Amino acid sequence: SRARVYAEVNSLRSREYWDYEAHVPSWGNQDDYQLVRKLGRGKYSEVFEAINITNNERVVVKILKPVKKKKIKREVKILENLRGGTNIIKLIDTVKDPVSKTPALVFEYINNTDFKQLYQILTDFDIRFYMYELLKALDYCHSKGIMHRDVKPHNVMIDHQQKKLRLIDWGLAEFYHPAQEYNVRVASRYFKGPELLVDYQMYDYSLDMWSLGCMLASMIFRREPFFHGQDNYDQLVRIAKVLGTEELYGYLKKYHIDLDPHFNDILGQHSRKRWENFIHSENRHLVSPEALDLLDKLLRYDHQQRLTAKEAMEHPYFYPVVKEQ
Ligand SMILES: O=C(O)c1ccc(Nc2nc(-c3ccc4ccccc4c3)cs2)cc1O
Repeated sequence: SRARVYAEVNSLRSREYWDYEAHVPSWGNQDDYQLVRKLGRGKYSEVFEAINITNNERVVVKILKPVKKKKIKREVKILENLRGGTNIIKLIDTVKDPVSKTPALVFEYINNTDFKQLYQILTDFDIRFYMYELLKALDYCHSKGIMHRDVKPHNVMIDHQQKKLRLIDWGLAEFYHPAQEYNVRVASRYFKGPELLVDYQMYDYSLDMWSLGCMLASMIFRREPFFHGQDNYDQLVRIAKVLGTEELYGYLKKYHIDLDPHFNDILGQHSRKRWENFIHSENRHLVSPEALDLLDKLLRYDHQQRLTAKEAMEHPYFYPVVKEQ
């Protein structure tokens, strides 16, 4: 219904801060960048490793499919507002081809290790450390009035040699305003919070905390993704088989949420499972009472009862990380 933290923060700032449709970027010259290799492609972008020929810096250039002017302004304005944020990918420049005017965003380079390889070799401390660092990015963006809305392993770049983490891909991110109805077609299937799956539009920063919880679960249990739905309906079934169906119905009742009747054929009845049920010999060294307590406080149906990024960062699970830092 309303965020527990940072709820009014955008209303307390100048309208210019959040009125991205009115934002006028300064578009530099893309000819300063030499594209070296394609790193990947999205629905509305392609990403390249590049060199800034004026200073020989290695960077990443994200070329935007320019038919989305408002969405471009949104991502640019969000990145500008987040500049300097802890563990948020640094926007170095906003550029256009000086002839075609196709826009592109220039980011700091991170030599990331692919999450499928990485998650197989993480230690207990590593998970604590990387989760803490990711939480710093989420607390920062939430404090800046912004929901990421696409938290997932692919958007969390980790250089495991230098121990650097960056939260990337702000193209689905949005400004939080109390009582605003948001599009539920955000996030990757496996990371969608139950609010999205039940078409509850008055969500908030806590959506990102569900997604973070899914990442935590996948890391400590070594099941990636943790909730592996085959479609958006089955995704909720996978969640309910862990969190329970009675607990789902209590959430829906609290918020007066209408459940699409296609769920009637597929949800079944499921008891809440104990998190200890996911422990076995291959993951036992990554699981502790602290880890399970934290996870249990993240992967809750009720978005208002999930820990905030700060509350999570504050949990005993991270004490070993704080003591080292
Ligand atoms: O969008 C942004 O904010 C953004 C910022 C920095 C950044 N840097 C980097 N990306 C990659 C990478 C590697 C393999 C891939 C496979 C499929 C699809 C994409 C892929 C991206 C490595 S280093 C990428 C970004 O997308």
